[PDB]
Amino acid sequence: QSMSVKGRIYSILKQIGSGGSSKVFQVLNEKKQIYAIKYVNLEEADNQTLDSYRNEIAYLNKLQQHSDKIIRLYDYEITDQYIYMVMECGNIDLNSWLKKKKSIDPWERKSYWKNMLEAVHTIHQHGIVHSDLKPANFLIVDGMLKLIDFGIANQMQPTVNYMPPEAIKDMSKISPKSDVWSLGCILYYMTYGKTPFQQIINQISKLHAIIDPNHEIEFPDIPEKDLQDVLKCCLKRDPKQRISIPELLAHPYVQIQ
Ligand SMILES: CCOc1cc(-c2nncn2C)ccc1Nc1ncc2cc(C)nc(NCC(C)(C)C)c2n1
Repeated sequence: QSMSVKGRIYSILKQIGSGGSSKVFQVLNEKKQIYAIKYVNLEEADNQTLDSYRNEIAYLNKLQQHSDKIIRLYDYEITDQYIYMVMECGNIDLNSWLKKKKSIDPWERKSYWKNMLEAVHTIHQHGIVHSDLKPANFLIVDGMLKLIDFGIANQMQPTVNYMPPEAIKDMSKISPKSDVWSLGCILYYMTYGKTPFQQIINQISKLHAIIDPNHEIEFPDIPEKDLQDVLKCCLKRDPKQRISIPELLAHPYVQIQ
């Protein structure tokens, strides 16, 4: 019902999600201001998993200054038993919002796409490749999309649909082009209401369809135009032929209108 971080006291209202050892809570400080606290239990954690939480917290701190499209971290407490992270509170995650919302506005979709690109470009500049991008990694904070995690530490829950073909074939990798494919799948969902390989239920057959070059991804005609070109450029199976993020930021879809 109550917890202490550094010196400040916070009162728990409700739980948002869990990730094995991790937990996210909606809190309030002494001045009745809303915040989000991530609690990580380290009692069962090993030397490899401990260093992965140490690495993601360090990058979250450094990248605060570099972009406003990355979640805000205010303070943290790290001991041998736990981790407490005082972060900003979002309205909803992108996945929970996408499932509830039927039709999406084209001006809202265009705005969200630019936000995702800005956030993923920042981590790439610092040599980070997420490699597990999905809508749940993005948070809606006052009509703006912010990136929650960097994929260094372990994931959380409140799918193989966003996996690039090169990851499956690698059984010396990978490149920032892998995140471009995953981002493309999120945009394809915001455009057609389904992921490029959602139709296949059998996971063995679905994985074969992603790597198969003869398998043609469906691109139905829509009033937009530059949007259809982005989708075809992001969803290219060859990463060397796939579009880059600096190129995407200069594309007519992102710059014109
Ligand atoms: C006050 C409203 O709070 C939320 C309600 C919903 C939600 N609405 N319907 C369903 N859900 C889950 C979703 C998100 C938030 N805000 C939030 N803020 C800050 C957050 C920080 C972190 C590190 N992880 C969150 N979330 C984890 C998840 C993606 C795994 C959920 C965070 N979540």
